[PDB]
Amino acid sequence: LQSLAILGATGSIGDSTLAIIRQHPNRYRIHALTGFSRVDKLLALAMEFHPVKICTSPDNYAQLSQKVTDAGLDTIILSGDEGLIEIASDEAVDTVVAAIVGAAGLSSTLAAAGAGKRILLANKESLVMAGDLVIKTAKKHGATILPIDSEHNAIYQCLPAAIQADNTAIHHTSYGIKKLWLTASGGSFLDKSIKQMQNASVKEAVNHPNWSMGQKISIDSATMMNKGLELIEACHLFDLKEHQIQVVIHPNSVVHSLVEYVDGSFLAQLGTPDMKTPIAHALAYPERIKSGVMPLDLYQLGSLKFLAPDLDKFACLKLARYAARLGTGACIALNTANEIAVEAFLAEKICLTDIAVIVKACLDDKTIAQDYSQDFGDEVLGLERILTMDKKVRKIATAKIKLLKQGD
Amino acid sequence: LQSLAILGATGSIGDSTLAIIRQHPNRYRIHALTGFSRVDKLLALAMEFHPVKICTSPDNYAQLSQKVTDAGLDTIILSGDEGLIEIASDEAVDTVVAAIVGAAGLSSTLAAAGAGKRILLANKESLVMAGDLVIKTAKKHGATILPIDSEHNAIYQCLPAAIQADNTAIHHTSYGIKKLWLTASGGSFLDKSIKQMQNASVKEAVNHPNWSMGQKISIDSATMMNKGLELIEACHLFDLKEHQIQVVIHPNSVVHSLVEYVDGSFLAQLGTPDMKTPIAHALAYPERIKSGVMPLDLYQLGSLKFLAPDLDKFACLKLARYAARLGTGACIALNTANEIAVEAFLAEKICLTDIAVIVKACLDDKTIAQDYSQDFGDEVLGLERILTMDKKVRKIATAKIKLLKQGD
Ligand SMILES: NC(=O)C1=CN([C@@H]2O[C@H](COP(=O)(O)OP(=O)(O)OC[C@H]3O[C@@H](n4cnc5c(N)ncnc54)[C@H](OP(=O)(O)O)[C@@H]3O)[C@@H](O)[C@H]2O)C=CC1
Ligand SMILES: NC(=O)C1=CN([C@@H]2O[C@H](COP(=O)(O)OP(=O)(O)OC[C@H]3O[C@@H](n4cnc5c(N)ncnc54)[C@H](OP(=O)(O)O)[C@@H]3O)[C@@H](O)[C@H]2O)C=CC1
Ligand SMILES: O=CN(O)CCCP(=O)(O)O
Ligand SMILES: O=CN(O)CCCP(=O)(O)O
Ligand SMILES: [Mg+2]
Ligand SMILES: [Mg+2]
Repeated sequence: LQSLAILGATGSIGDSTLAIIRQHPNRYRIHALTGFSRVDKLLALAMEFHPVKICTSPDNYAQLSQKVTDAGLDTIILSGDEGLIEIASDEAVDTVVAAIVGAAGLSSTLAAAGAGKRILLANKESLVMAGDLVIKTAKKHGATILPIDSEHNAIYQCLPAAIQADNTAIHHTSYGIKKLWLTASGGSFLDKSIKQMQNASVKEAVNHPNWSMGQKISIDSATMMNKGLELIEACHLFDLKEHQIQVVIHPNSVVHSLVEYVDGSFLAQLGTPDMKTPIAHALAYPERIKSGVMPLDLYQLGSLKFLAPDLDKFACLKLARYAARLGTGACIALNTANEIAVEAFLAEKICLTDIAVIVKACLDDKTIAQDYSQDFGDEVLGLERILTMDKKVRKIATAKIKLLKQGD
Repeated sequence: LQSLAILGATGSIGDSTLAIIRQHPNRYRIHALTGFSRVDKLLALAMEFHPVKICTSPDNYAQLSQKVTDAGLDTIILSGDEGLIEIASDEAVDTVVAAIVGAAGLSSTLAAAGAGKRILLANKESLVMAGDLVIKTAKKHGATILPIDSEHNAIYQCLPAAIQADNTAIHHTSYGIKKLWLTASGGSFLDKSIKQMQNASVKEAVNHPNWSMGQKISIDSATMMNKGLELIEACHLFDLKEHQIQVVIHPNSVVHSLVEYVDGSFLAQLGTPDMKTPIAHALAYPERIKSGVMPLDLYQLGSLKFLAPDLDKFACLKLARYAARLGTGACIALNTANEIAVEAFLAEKICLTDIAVIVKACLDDKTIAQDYSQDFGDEVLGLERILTMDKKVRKIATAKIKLLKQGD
């Protein structure tokens, strides 16, 4: 039985993954499950699946160990990055589902790559932060990356077999891949003024017309930073530069992305917007399996809309492409500044529209710019340099926010 | 150089094929080209490409041989089925593009199958008439069939590698194919009353909003018999029964068909409606090549509409599925009665809406029904039995038309 370790098991992507597993018992073994703050949920999950290991936050280590023994479970409890890395590199784990949010997922994804694991990547921030190093390390050590991100899974499904195996084949012109097309819902402020976007409450920003997701990706969807990060993710996943990857607004969230070929064929994946489809595809690959989604009814669709991105209004997407052109240092600055600004938005400290301001200022910061030319792709010193650069951006983005609330 | 024989070179599909060839001269050799009534066009094509053989109609044999020698060309002239069969089975021919319209294309397609050729099938009537025999014969003799028909080429592009090679693999549930979805423009009378459909002139029926095609497929598009024939073609091509193949109206002619998988993924081919895309894909397979189409601009699409087929209004599609369920005898009756009724419509003898009447009456005819149980799939006597049954249907459909213009 394919052995599974699920990182970020307590969150949104955690839920859909687990929902597939419950439809397919005796196909997968659950070896490990991780959470951070939701101890009780993690416990509940441990009692249900009886995993060999689980990992929680350092502040919940003791408490969770006590509850686990009180429940009479044989399960090992771990904590912090330490435990994630152990689980990600664990010898008895066949497949790792990387669904931790944000930079926090970086070390363990990198560890699964280092251990030659089959990796199901939801955690898009870890490739924005360290794409060169992640991919290099995977190839070096024989790890496989299947994308879980909906768009990237669509693109992956719509690419030839040879290129799924080896992303570099995309540059052989026989295959005739011309460009990739990323679809974006345009989030909940697509048909709203800039005025209403400033005034947005958190409830308005966090809720999405078509998708039910984690908090952060919800805010990113509203600002369109999500597509920005997806732009960089696609770059590393399919070994392209930003010029080969374009973006179309599509509010229905039915078409999930396209690959354009030289003969004029656009191969696309369509589906009801539900992460169980991409997750199910990646779990069973090369096979397929029922996912438990309510399949798309083509008779009841109506009009699928398409539209050019309004880049004044969704400057995050502008900035993301700008950063993609500058390389990894600027992609770290993009991502981390974004994490800090989103935290500030959710904490009712800035306006939704200030997220773009903060992120520009950090991209255009001289102190940050100085780091834009290091070897973040170095297999021995690269990690240390990404984590250091991350700390610096957190410091400056925070300062930037303080400054903005008065004047610069 | 891949050697090419083009059957139906003077027609619509002929034009697009040839237009690709002119963009790729150092890639294919033109070995043979065929036409029927357009002698001068065929001659013009012979002077341009200098083919080894050409074939025309029996009544133009002499005339065309005279003009060919007067032009100083070394090209052999052939005529009738005789010549088509010679060309289709010619030892120096690598690939055959079957783009003759109607049952007329049957013997030569069957001959290319019998000779183990790579075959690019536009000619959908020959598989409606003799699908069992064609496919059996191809597999027996090692012929390859790539679909040129737009919908089938879309479906083919959206299917896994293993199944492209071997259509039978589709029944292995690992691949998780659930059903196929055929898109239909709904022709030029989609948003018009039944009254206006009766009164339709030939000019109204023959012209199509999105496609420029031969006369017959144009009338079939207007009545939706085209999708009916496409339904049966898909059945034999991808080895399914009609229940696994469904139909959606899509007036924009951008999405050209879909394959639905068990996880909820719909893989689809999108493109501007232009047969150079499917033709180019089939010619270069497994590679790809520029086709000379103006590629789809996603920014300028607007609304892609989808809708259930109105089956009272497009009874041909009802009748086609009915025939598909009854098997080959009834598919011959469907197709041939359709040929005869379309000729009658174009000759200003029946109303557009009478095409469905005629075709039902022939499907429900006792004299025809008696033949619905023969072995039209027999490798030694099957052909004779299809051609005989064809002659009978032509006779009865004609009578049916005479009767209808007075009363039954
Ligand atoms: N539909 C979706 O939700 C989609 C999500 N993604 C991506 O998948 C990833 C997960 O997103 P999503 O599930 O929405 O987010 P959630 O906020 O719902 O889930 C986050 C998960 O990671 C854990 N986590 C949070 N902070 C830390 C930390 N500092 N250290 C270790 N673990 C932590 C959480 O634990 P706890 O909650 O127990 O504190 C939870 O298990 C993201 O990278 C997102 O961009 C991609 C496409 C679609
Ligand atoms: N876009 C399109 O046009 C599409 C076409 N198809 C299919 O492709 C095939 C060709 O259609 P299309 O190109 O539109 O039709 P056309 O009417 O343009 O062309 C028909 C071709 O076959 C020849 N032909 C006609 N009658 C006979 C006969 N009795 N014996 C031998 N040859 C004959 C014609 O020669 P001549 O003209 O010199 O008489 C011509 O070369 C059809 O099977 C159609 O269903 C499928 C999808 C799209
Ligand atoms: O993979 C799924 N998502 O990233 C959710 C997409 C929301 P968006 O279209 O507004 O980026
Ligand atoms: O392959 C191309 N065609 O069959 C032309 C399609 C016209 P329709 O959608 O009305 O059948
Ligand atoms: Mg996504
Ligand atoms: Mg067609």
